[PDB]
Amino acid sequence: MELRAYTVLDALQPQLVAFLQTVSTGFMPMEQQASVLVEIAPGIAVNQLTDAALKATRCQPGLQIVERAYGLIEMHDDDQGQVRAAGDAMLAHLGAREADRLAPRVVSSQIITGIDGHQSQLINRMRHGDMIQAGQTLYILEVHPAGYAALAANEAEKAAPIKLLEVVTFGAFGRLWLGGGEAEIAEAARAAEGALAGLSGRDNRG
Amino acid sequence: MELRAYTVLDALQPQLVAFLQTVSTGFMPMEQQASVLVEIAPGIAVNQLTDAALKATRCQPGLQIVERAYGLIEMHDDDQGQVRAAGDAMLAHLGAREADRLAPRVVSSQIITGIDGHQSQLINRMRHGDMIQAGQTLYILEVHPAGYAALAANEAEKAAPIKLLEVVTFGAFGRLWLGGGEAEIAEAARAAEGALAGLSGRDNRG
Amino acid sequence: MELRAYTVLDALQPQLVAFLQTVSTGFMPMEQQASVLVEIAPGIAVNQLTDAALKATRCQPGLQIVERAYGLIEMHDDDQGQVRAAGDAMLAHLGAREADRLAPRVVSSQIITGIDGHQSQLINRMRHGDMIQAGQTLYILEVHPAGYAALAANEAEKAAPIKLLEVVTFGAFGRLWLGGGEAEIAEAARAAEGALAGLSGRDNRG
Amino acid sequence: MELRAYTVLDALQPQLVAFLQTVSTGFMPMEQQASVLVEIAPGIAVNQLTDAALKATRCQPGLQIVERAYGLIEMHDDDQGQVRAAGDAMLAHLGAREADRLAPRVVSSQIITGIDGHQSQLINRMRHGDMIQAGQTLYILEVHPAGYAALAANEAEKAAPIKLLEVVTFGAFGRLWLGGGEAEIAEAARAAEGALAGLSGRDNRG
Amino acid sequence: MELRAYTVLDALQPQLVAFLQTVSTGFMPMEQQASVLVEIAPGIAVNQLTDAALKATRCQPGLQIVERAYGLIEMHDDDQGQVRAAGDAMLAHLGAREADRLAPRVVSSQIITGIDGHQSQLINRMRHGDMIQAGQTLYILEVHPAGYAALAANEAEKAAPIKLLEVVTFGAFGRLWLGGGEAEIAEAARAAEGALAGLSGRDNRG
Amino acid sequence: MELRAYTVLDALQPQLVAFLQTVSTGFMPMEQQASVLVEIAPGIAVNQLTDAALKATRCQPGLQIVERAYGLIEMHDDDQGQVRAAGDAMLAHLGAREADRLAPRVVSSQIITGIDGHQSQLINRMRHGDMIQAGQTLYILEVHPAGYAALAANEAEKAAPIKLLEVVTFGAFGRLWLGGGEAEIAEAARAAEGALAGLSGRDNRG
Repeated sequence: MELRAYTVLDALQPQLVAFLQTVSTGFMPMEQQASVLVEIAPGIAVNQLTDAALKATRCQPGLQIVERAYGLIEMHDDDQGQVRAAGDAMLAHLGAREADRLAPRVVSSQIITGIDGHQSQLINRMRHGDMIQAGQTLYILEVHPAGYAALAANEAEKAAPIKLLEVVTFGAFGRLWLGGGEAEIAEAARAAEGALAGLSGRDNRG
Repeated sequence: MELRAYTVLDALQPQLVAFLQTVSTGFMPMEQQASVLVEIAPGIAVNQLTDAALKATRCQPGLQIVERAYGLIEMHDDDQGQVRAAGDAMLAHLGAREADRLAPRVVSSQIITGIDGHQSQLINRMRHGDMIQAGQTLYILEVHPAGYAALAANEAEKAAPIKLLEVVTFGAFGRLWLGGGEAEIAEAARAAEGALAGLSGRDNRG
Repeated sequence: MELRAYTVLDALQPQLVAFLQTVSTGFMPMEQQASVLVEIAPGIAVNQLTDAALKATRCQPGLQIVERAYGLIEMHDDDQGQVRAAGDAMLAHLGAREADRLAPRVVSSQIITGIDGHQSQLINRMRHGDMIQAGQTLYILEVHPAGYAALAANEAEKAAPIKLLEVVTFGAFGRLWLGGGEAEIAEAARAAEGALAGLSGRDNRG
Repeated sequence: MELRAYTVLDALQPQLVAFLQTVSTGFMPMEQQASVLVEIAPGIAVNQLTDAALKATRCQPGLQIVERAYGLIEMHDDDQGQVRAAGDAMLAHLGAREADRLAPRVVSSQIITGIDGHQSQLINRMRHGDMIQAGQTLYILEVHPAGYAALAANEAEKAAPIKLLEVVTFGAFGRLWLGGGEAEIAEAARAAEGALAGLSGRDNRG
Repeated sequence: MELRAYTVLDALQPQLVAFLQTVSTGFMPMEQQASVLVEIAPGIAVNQLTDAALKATRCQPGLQIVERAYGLIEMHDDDQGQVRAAGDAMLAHLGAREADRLAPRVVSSQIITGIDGHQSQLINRMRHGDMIQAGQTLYILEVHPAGYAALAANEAEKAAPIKLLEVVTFGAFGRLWLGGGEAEIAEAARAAEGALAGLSGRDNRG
Repeated sequence: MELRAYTVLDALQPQLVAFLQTVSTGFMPMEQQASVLVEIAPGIAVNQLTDAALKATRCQPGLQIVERAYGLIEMHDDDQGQVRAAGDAMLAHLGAREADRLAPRVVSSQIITGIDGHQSQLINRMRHGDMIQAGQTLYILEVHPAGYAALAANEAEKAAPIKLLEVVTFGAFGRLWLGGGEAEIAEAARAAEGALAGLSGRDNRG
């Protein structure tokens, strides 16, 4: 098993919670809960980590995804101590440490101001979070590995009042779409990429 | 055969446009366009109305729904005069005047303040518009016939800064879910209900 | 309890077979097979009919639908005699004769020539059969009860080279959409309507 | 306005829990939790009941369904007393006592032994619970109103080792499909029907 | 950003239009409009191209896809001058020229005559375009990169009267399924592969 | 064309049949039929194999999948002689022999005893076969190439009374989830991996 991504979110922000409540297949997170996300290869082996975390802690799983190649587990609890114990149990099962994850790589990042009404339509049709209106500012981010998109979303939301349009935290690449005012989006993007730049991990230049 | 609902929306507001862009099966509406919605029985006969409107005007259809019993067509254009011409062409084909529609009946209307986070989750999972967060105020409206829900949504959005969560404008009953601050929701609800109460039509008692 | 619709189709035509192969949940029909369709209330009791037919004949079920109120079973075989035997076994279990079905009621029937390209789009998005192009002729039919729509489709296809766009043979109402040239559609519509008008049954007024 | 169905399930059995975990849109139930289900008209007004229950108790909602006409809410908790308190809060908001519900009506009930492999296929394609194999015994039940189907499922599972194939507890009618051995299904069916026949309520004739 | 595919379609043919009207998520194309398709890596960055094209021209976007790795944008207009200006704006944003695209590679190509009725069933179940019947001829094509499948479909349709069954113009590989008569399919395949062979671009031998 | 996987299943076991009846897009298999599965690259070329098998034998196709990169065909018949003739026809078309397939590789394999109720929920939500309950034992297997998962499932089911929860026999990797008692799962896993270890084929160490 290879550790691809590992992140602890100290407190889930309300828009990310509402988004996860929309798309998650397990037990629903609630506002301000702590969360840990672990992405590994091979995919189906993530079930071993879920079992390790559940037998060790009272965390509940919100997301478990076995996709084309990779596997992702998200677990949450009111108490950060429980979420960190769950992460510890999963890392122990892997024989790994936190820094054995891949360092996040920003593949693509752009702020698009004054979006055309035809492009807001395309985003609205695709997204599962909030809607966007013509003339607002759009932030798009693509990251590798995918598991770091949730951290980027949560840190964006902490930093400025923006709208979470879509976050995809599994796949070959992770993706984030935000909408809002120009100044607010610039601050949110600053915070999201700053959070990713500060993480330890294996070289991942692609 | 029967005209159930007829409404002209003078200018589509941005959240209702974003919602319609998400759920519509035809040609996408844009902000501030005019729109006309016509609901009839029997369902498949709405195709006759669509043909009449398209041959007479430049309007484009956003929604055509043939559901269990009823049929709904929505047409839009930049020009209110084109939209009223489309509506008039459809009324003419049906053999009706606007006042032969059913008068809207408010089946249920309620404001729920300070929603619990578990109910926020339920709404987020169901809706196709914006998301709602714990502690916000929810407005819920059920109307008969269903085709009046869009007018209610548009007039609510004009009146106050609220979030459009979900609007269902076809079926046995039409339904509207809005979210936001308490004072804003109270104003939006007054505007929605006032719009429905001012419409002429045939007596439509439960 | 009630026999709503009963039809034996002597030979399934190729476009109707291709459509049924697209939407059916059971065992796929093939070209020129015979078929029997039975619609009853209450819905779940159609399972009793299916069991009776399967224990008595070699027929295979293509469709079994238990919808809001009603239940539909379609069975097919290379041999018309097996299919009539299956239908007879189902009628016997129900306690009925063929003529205890509801006589078909044409709710609406219309030919629309020279369809606008915007209406072609609406039909293409909705349908599960062939596509339609701008300027072609559309036939739309609504029948009650719904289970007679398949007979209408099959007889239409026998009579003229048309395109089967959509046929809905369960629900509160049955619906048929055909496309093609004007003369061809006129002949297909005559054949569909004539097939329904020739069927015995209980008076079924609106 | 109307109370249609009201049931308290003292302890959710493991197959019904696994089924609800598959289809529910809210917070997942767990084995042996208590549950209360309330079905009303009009549909959207179920949101008022959900709010009343959440503000009064610790119960969590598993299902909230606003369908064509009706609304259903299911709430659960480890403690039967919390669940009865939630039900009482909802009855109070509605203005009702438990006995103002509609008495359950068995629309259809049948055991089909030795199912044909073609019918096993049809059931497997439709269901969301366990699978059924050729030659097993099938129990089918249709009840009115729909909200009583869950009680029937839970009591069936308590009484005998059977397989829960499908339970539909909202709509115009509620439906239950069970599979297993002949003697086991006979005992489960007796328990389901006995549970429904023992409930007080308003006369509910067809 | 890497330019993978670039194609200008001078006039969209009616079956391809009907297909795109079925599957597209944006603004619907119409018969005989011009279209430009651009496929790039990384996926989410296609939003930058969409914005560039929309701010420069009056083209409307029919398809915007962000898939596992790649991104695709399609834009159309009545006037080829607008579509070519949109392509120019997108290429300018990329710092690229048309010949910086990958040359198309035919991965697999086959004509299958007299298809068996069991194989026409499989195709009918999968496809989103027209249906196929037993005994007709099938053309299957797989191309790399995927973005060239639309050009192949449009040129096929120009060349001979065939049926467009399915075209997949994004992914790791693009795919095309056509049905019809043997002579017509042979001509359509000739035209489709001839169009791909004539395009400039980077060596792409795989 | 490259032969990736080739397996003949002498007799399909009842749970695998019920699963295939749930997910298959072609002609439904029945209990104890023989089956052959062939996986190749490139994807769309699997249509050539389907045509070869159908023109040579009376087998019927249950599954035909053209996924991101690969193609899979499954064909079945009551008589193993017909299924082996179909496999022979497909291998002859490829110019291949059975041992030209990739040898199966077990990527990941684990037995998880006493599963937590939160993890049984996650499995129940994901799966298409039988349900799993809290405290049961889970077997998870990931294999490469994907086409060998069906053989593993069938051999597991022969070996011990277990529950087939999910089997994914196409993709980059094949996956199998089983549930049941600890001793039964250990025997089923033994049989599944033993079957894969005994197959000839090209070196496939990954």
